[PDB]
Amino acid sequence: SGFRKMAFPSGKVEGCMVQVTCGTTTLNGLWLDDVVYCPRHVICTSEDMLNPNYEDLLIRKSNHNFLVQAGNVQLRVIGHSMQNCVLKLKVDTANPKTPKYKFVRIQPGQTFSVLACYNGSPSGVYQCAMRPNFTIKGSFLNGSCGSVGFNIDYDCVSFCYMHHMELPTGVHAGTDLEGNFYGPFVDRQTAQAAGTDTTITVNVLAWLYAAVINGDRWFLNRFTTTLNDFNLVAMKYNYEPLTQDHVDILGPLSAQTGIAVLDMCASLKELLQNGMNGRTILGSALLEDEFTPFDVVRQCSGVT
Amino acid sequence: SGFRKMAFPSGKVEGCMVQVTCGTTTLNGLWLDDVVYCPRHVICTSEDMLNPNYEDLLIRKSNHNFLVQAGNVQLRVIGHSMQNCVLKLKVDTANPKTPKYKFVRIQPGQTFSVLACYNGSPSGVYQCAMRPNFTIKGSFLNGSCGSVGFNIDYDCVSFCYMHHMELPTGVHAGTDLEGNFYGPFVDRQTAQAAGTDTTITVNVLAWLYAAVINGDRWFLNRFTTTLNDFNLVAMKYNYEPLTQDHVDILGPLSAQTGIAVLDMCASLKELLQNGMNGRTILGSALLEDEFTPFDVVRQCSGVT
Ligand SMILES: *CC(=O)N1CCC[C@@H](c2nc3ccccc3s2)C1
Ligand SMILES: *CC(=O)N1CCC[C@@H](c2nc3ccccc3s2)C1
Repeated sequence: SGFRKMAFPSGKVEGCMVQVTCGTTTLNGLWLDDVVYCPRHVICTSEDMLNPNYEDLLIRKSNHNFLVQAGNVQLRVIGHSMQNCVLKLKVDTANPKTPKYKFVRIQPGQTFSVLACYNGSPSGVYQCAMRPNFTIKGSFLNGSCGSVGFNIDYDCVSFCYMHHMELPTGVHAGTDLEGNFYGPFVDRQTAQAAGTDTTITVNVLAWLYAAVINGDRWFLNRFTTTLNDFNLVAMKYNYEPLTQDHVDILGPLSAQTGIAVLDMCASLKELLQNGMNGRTILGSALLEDEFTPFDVVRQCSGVT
Repeated sequence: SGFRKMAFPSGKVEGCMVQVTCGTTTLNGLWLDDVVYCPRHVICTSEDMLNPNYEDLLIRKSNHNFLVQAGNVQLRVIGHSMQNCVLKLKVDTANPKTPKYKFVRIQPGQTFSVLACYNGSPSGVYQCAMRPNFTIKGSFLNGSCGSVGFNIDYDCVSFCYMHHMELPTGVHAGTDLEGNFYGPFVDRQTAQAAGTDTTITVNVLAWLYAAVINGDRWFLNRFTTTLNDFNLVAMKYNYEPLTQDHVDILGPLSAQTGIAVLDMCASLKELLQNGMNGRTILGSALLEDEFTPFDVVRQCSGVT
């Protein structure tokens, strides 16, 4: 029993984190096989942080201008390229701790763990979601760039995120590991406004199921609703629309708890319409939207 | 910017987790040097889970009755003893991944990371506090026993907790790594009621400082108070008393933010007396008490 905001063990990703220095700029890299992935803004000289032309900036850089340090040993860079907003540094040594890995672009609502790093040294691990406005509400100081988000499937690390940006509102923008930004964000020191941070309705429902499963049931009402009706209420409260895909994905939680998805929808509707009245659900005064259905099943079944 | 409930990287503790089987009972062990630490209730045969005499139960056990599996290789047990509520199994092989480690008994209010494990395989990592009633609000299924709580100081793992018990109210009781339970709990299937789960006042204050530091300032009031006055209010709201030690420990946060500790006390008092009025602080509708002052400084300074 008990439900916790839980990250994947970080061990496999700790073994991949290196320091990358270009001139006086230092941030974190990801060493997989003989390639080190890092944000290309490592090449920005504390001056061109406004309107960089990365192609032109890069012409001035050589293999030997990129300093890669894994523990307290330097890696030899034998090649470098730009793919979108990342640099791939070819090193002469394969990372001996390279786990089974993929690179995957996640959708909004998807949760992942972040290993926050400084000078290639990991400092902490937290659980995140990709927000519907393609930001993440991270924790990231200066030098945290190149820190990565990931999911683990048994022994395979799916890398979904690399850290690049803090928006002036203190939320976070980053790329997949092909260096394509999630959302409309650019690696440029420019007014960039995030859109509406809507609540991930499907994740709230999974977490309401997680609560029932752990004994917190006070919010279970006598009512049901329809997808159309529920969705009028969602719209009003800045909740993402519920699709038949969301209902299908919740099936197993529905099954295990014997609460129809649409019944749980009607419970959510009342909690939105009436608030918590000073009560809590799994020790929270608001509705948590950063556990997926897949996350709840994992933590309510002890998957490793 | 951004403040997150952050665990230590789990890598160093992942490398210590093994499976321990006695008869048909399996749970997790901690392999440091040539010793495997596990909860002694590994010896309870799905029947004596009510009134075990561990000394007598243990007479019937031999070195070869304890099956220790590290990855998919078995360790040879060359000795076994009981220290309080843990077993120490001497194996013939030193753990090659044994980090620098201590064993430390923490005080209530102290935070630590838990690597939740099943059959010696780690499934997730979360941040905890030792509650003033000496419980922890964990997430733990069957087979999670022997999962450990820890702090990391640079490269030294201070192990503070080993998991043993779920109380009938779904909170968690465990031992330090000398096998002494935190609080009055016993490794026995018996009515055990936890006491009053009070709020860790010092941790709430640190987290209010963390908020100021991250831009959430709406709750900063025009008032101050005294330790005595504030403590009348704390008492009424089931908050732990604030000592001069707590004030001293908050000094540096006070310094960095230029908000006197007692001024922040008066802000807390108003939030207790008036509630949140539907607002949030660092994306929370209640007052978080599971970040220590030491935790805030770490995450608001990028320590690795
Ligand atoms: C996020 C981090 O740790 N960084 C440290 C190295 C330089 C820094 C940059 N931020 C920007 C923003 C816009 C353009 C260029 C750069 S470099 C990233
Ligand atoms: C917590 C866990 O994973 N366990 C699995 C192995 C046996 C189980 C026990 N619980 C109790 C409680 C009271 C007395 C004896 C035992 S064995 C622990």
